[PDB]
Amino acid sequence: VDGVVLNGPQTDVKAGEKFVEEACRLIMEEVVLKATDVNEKVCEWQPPEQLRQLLDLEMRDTGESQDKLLKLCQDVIHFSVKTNHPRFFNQLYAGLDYYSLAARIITEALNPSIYTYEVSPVFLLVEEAVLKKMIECVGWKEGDGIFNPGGSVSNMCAMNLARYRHCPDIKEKGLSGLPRLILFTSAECHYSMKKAASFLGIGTQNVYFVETDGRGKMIPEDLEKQIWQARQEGAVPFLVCATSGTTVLGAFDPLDEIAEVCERHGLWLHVDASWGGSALVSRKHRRLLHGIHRADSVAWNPHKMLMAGIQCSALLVKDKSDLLKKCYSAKADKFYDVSYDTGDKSIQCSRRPDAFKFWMTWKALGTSGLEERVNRAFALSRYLVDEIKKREGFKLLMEPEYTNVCFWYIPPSLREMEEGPEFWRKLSLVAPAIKEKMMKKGSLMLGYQPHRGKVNFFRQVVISPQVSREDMDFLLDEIDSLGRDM
Amino acid sequence: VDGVVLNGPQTDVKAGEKFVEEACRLIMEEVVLKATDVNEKVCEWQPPEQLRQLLDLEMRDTGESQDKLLKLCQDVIHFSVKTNHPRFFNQLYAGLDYYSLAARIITEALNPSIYTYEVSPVFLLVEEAVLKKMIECVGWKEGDGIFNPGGSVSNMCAMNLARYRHCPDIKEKGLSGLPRLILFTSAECHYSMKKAASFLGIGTQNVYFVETDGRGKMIPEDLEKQIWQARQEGAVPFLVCATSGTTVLGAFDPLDEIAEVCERHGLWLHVDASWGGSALVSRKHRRLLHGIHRADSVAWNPHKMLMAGIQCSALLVKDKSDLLKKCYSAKATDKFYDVSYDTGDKSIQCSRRPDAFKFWMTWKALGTSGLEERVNRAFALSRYLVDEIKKREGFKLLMEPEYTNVCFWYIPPSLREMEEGPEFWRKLSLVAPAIKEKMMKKGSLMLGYQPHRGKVNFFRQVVISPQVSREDMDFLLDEIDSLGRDM
Ligand SMILES: *Cc1c(COP(=O)(O)O)cnc(C)c1O
Ligand SMILES: *Cc1c(COP(=O)(O)O)cnc(C)c1O
Repeated sequence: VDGVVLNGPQTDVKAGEKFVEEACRLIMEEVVLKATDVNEKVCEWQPPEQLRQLLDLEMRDTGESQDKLLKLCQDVIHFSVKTNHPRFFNQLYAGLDYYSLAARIITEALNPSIYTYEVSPVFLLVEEAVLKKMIECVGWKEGDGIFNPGGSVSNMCAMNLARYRHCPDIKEKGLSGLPRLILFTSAECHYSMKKAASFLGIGTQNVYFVETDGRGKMIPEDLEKQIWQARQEGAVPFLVCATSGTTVLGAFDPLDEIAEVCERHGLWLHVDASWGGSALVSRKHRRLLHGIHRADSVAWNPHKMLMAGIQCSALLVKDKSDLLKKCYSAKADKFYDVSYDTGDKSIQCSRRPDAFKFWMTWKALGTSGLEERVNRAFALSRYLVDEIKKREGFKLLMEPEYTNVCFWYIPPSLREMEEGPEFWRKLSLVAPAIKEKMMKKGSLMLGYQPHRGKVNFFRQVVISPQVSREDMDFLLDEIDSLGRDM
Repeated sequence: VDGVVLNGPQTDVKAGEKFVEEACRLIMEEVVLKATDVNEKVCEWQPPEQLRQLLDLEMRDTGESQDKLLKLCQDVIHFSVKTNHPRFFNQLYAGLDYYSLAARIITEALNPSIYTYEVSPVFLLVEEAVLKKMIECVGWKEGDGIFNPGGSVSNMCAMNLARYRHCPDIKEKGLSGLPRLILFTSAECHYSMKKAASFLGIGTQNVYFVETDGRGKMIPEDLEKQIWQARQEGAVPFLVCATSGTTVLGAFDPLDEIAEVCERHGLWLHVDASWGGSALVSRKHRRLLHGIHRADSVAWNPHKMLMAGIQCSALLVKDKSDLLKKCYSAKATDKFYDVSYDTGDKSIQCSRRPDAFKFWMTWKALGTSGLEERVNRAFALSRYLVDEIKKREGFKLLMEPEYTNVCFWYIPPSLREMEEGPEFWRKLSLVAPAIKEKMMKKGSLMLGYQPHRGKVNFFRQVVISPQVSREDMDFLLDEIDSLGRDM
């Protein structure tokens, strides 16, 4: 010693290291080992103003003792939704993949960023591997891609690419003097298509929506109409965005008949497979994405159907001439193959190795194990279907094309009624009220939402391979019980 | 009963439960407990084609037994860079905060998304807490914000906000019929300002750069000049982006004199404090961002100076009328709780992680006082290395640092008796890349070297981790000197 302004190490490491070991056990005791126990509440509901009185969130000038901090962690787990609980069907993700989680913890400790090979050599070789594999599942011989934070941004990137490819001078000039650029998507499209059009300075008014048929599928005959009208307005079409697996219904646009339309006019074709993309793993169901190999770009989120954990979404491009680079290049030599850097393919600088956790799963299960996981979801989906039809008071909107089982629950008081406006206006308030109860019970969680002209209906999503047939029987047994007297 | 179309389960949990327990212990033994040990290699260098031949990355139809898988994890750590090693100064982050890691692991197991209160009640109350606290450090009375994946997106989001405020019809009509929108930033700005300008359909040609003085600081007299020229071209200025802590030099634009220029013309003022933002925690050094409370929006990444872990970047807005919402809304789908506590329509993202929770865990564990002291020690260690660099010969300092960005050349002995002419620089250029090549093969150090705005290859040092000691600074210069003495 010493110096100014006072030097040493000043740290209480060996204690702070225990807090990490103690947190690890909380994960094991209170999450990992209780992950498959159906006998636990999916959520400990407490309104906002009551949960504030339970957590002590104020960050004061002084710290808190290790006991008080371990209490917070004890509570943070107790009061949060259990996304791993087998009875969690509230989102397009659920369950706990043990192998992806172990990889997830690793990434957290190393705390790597994927600027370049010199900081993340392993994880950059893994992203190369995963992207190459995914590109095979699509059917391309070569390609290119990056991992974005959420398939929402993946679509944004693909929209920005289709604009750069159409007129790469937009990167420098901007859109001031350019005519109206127009993209075409289905009205069943994710809403990130809307945020994107605005964000990229294209405007939501320039997102032409193509009519869908009775199954939620885009109609390629109409698309030709919308592309000629756009031109005849003086506007410049440049992109078509189909969806292979919508969020609500799980529909699958016909990519082979859309590709034939995009190729007649030379328009980028982007397929939003954030949800249905994982079906490409199954030889049995990968036909849902027939013709995807004719698109120019594909979005795919493994954190959904394959339980990679949040976040994990990839954008794949059919190019190999560094178009990704040519589009996202900016400022910044020796001494290694600089090709293995990717800092200038993305809009972000820092980035986490989202693709590594998936790699850990694919190694642990192989394509064969992932194939079975996707296929089983379809079985459990179609099982719930067969059981829903047996019951009265459960109306199915349609046979699902994916694992999105959309149905109403009609209480007995509303049966023998007539299919008129007055009937719907009352059926509307059923799902939201059945959701209020199952959230206070902590025994179930399903999504309710309107769609198109349809009023509040349920959407069920089978993903986790811990779900059992008995978890589907309980779904209908539970909803029935909570809405029997409504 | 058992029946069609193939039912069970048949998952073999108890194995998957070991792999998690075994990985947890692997983390403890080989990372957490070895975090501060300086005598270990900062990195196990192996080129791609040799590291590819060592990891076996191929994803086959079949899986691999847990023993090979536990080997994989063992190798991934052995060959990866140790960002927690105290002698890691290669980027604007480093070190291991044990408390943020515990929070990182917690978030990791729950695997939550922050759509709404019904999915992430806790983490939404935590994000409200952090945002409110941060907004005080800025000096605002009230505000609004969200956590983005990386300060790059924070700048992108703030730039899109200023455009919505300037003409909110751009959200629907777009930019087709509108005149040229122009923003003004410093040439010392992060490059996400260029990526953003392109991405948002504004165009890089419309990013006017204001000249910098000898300290790297924007010159408010020029800023006024560029706004009159821009307008006199028929173009429409709408945003000014100052930087409170540049990446290379660590400069701090003068926010009070820039704000006065933005207020005379009614232009959004955005401060890129992704790096220097953490200085607001220090009463001594928070003067570097004097006048930030006059800006309309602030970006601030705790995953850097405060060691929150990646990723963690916040966008703060001076509004309270749900401008963030009004701008990033797509009301795509009501009782029975206060929907105000949802944030799904404030972001450009749909799904989102609780980046702010790990920081909250640190602030709780250390208090504002602990965060203040950690920031100050970095400043001291910076000024120590500075004073030590001047004592040594062969080390030329580009300038006195305003932050913890210590930029210096290393002049091998062969070039110390030369003259300060062109040929001198041209040879000095290849010094840093070759001194970096060795320390990466030695595995004993990692700091960044880069050219800059006409300066030739020089080193950049970033003091962050409070595990760094004077002995880690003396070794920095002793090591660089040793590796380049024979050049
Ligand atoms: C889930 C989804 C997205 C994007 O989801 P993120 O979690 O934001 O990545 C986009 N489109 C569809 C059809 C989706 O299901
Ligand atoms: C570190 C830094 C950033 C970081 O952006 P990321 O996308 O989070 O990596 C942006 N701007 C400046 C000035 C920075 O120092």
